[PDB]
Amino acid sequence: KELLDSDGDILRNGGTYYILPALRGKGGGLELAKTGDETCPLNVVQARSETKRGRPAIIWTPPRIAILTPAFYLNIEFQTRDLPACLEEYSRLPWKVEGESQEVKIAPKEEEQHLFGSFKIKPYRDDYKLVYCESCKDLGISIDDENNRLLVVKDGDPLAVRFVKAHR
Repeated sequence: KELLDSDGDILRNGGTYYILPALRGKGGGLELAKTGDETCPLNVVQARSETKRGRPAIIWTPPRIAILTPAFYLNIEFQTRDLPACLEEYSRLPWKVEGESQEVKIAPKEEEQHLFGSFKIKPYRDDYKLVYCESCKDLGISIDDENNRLLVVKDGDPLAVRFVKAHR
């Protein structure tokens, strides 16, 4: 039980991966979406189409070690290629759970001293789940009024995922 990407390679500290659903039929990989009223796509969501792999995420922990295990506290951030205009000015797109709403959002304006990695990746059935440590709670999907598949803290109904190397 190492954390493995879909090829069977151990997840690398600082490696870049698509986060894809382990199960079929409910949507595709994780990406960004504009939700509610915001003019900028700040919510982490699951793509509605099964065909979409979404946006690669860089996953890393401050310890300067080569690989990741379920014991490490992770920063997760979206890779920044091909961004909409309102995000182009940022070089980093860190995931951060919004207290009260429990939505996973990116926080590109937050100052670095206020950003830390609170996620873990855990084995889940035959693949993986993401958890957020506030003890740890599963990340899952909550559907909003416009049918966006929001990634949110949802203890006990995790989104099953696997990690695919993002080549480029």
